[PDB]
Amino acid sequence: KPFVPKLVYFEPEALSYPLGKELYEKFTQMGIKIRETTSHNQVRGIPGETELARYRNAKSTLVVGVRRTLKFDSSKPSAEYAIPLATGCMGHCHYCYLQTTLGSKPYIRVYVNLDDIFAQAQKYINERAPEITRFEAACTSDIVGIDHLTHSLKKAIEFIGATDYGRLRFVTKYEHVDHLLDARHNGKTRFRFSINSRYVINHFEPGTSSFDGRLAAARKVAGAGYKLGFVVAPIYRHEGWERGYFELFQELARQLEGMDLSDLTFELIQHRFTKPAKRVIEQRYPKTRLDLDETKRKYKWGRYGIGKYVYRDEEAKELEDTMRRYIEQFFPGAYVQYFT
Ligand SMILES: C[C@@]1(Cc2cn([C@H]3C[C@H](O)[C@@H](CO)O3)c(=O)[nH]c2=O)CN([C@H]2C[C@H](O)[C@@H](CO)O2)C(=O)NC1=O
Ligand SMILES: C[Se@@+](CC[C@H](N)C(=O)O)C[C@H]1O[C@@H](n2cnc3c(N)ncnc32)[C@H](O)[C@@H]1O
Ligand code: SF4
Repeated sequence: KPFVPKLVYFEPEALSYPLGKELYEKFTQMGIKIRETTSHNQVRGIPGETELARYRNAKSTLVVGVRRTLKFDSSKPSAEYAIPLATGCMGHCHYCYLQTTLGSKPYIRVYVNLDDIFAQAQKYINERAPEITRFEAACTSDIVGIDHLTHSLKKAIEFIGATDYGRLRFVTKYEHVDHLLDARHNGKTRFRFSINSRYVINHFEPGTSSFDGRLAAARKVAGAGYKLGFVVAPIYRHEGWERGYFELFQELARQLEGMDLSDLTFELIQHRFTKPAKRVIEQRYPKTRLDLDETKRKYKWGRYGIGKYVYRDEEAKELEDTMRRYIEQFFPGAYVQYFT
């Protein structure tokens, strides 16, 4: 069940890097169909005679390229910067914000020029030191879910672990963490899992690991000394959400029974969606029960980007207050980093 692509593209230039060569050798040996692409920013001939088909097939397609944009995006509130190791995901979460963010590039891209990327990360760390600089590695991908193929995240973990002022963090819905358990993280990596109510997981998170799988993985990473965290997102006011999210934290507490949870973090994100995201979702997941009724939402206008629908302030406050109380009840001492 670990992700393996059905189609792989290589940029010619990727072959000049160790990871490029390694991946080319691996995938040719596996007998996977391999193609050449002139830029990972434009891949041709992904199969499908319809949009939804090419979309589905794109999500089983890997592209091995070189990161040419070495300026890092901001990644608040998670981190100062997004470290670009991969883009895209094999998951099919109905609400996924990547459907607008990566609308046109739904294939999984991994970058092979780690030397360049880690060098630039160090430059950012240097520019702010002795202030701590955090990097988010899962801004635009499930980096953990694909990493068994590349070990790029493992390399990033060990790179950051060697710095004084750098810290790393990422979040996943995948359980395939075994190759990361012996990484020399040096306590500078927060390993997070996305969790949610039974309703949201069962109806909206196909193609991801089960809740039990995520928690089995969470026990493994805490066992290996990683700082642990959870991202409760998207917080979605389904019928019976109040008891739905109560049952989440109750089951969470039961699944972490007898563990050191002295440095446990929670991050809380309410469901959000853009106007372009709606009609996109409607034809990528035509039978979803996801509610995208804008009349049940308030519009938050954009600053540098486009705006989005979130819950009205009072309903958003109810969610925040309720999650905080459950976290206080079941995980005393645990730190809620933000609600948004
Ligand atoms: C995993 C994330 C990473 C992240 C992504 N992003 C970007 C990536 C993408 O371009 C966009 C999607 O709205 O959000 C961001 O600005 N800040 C982040 O912290 C996900 N997010 C989302 C939530 C919201 O859409 C946006 C800002 O809160 O980031 C978050 O707040 N916490 C995280 O830890
Ligand atoms: C883009 Se997700 C990338 C990392 C990894 N593949 C993962 O799924 O955890 C980052 C987080 O944001 C949430 N999230 C995704 N879409 C939305 C959304 N529309 N509203 C509100 N939240 C949304 C997801 O549940 C994740 O907790
Ligand atoms: S696992 Fe994360 S990035 Fe992948 S489809 Fe789901 S929400 Fe989107």
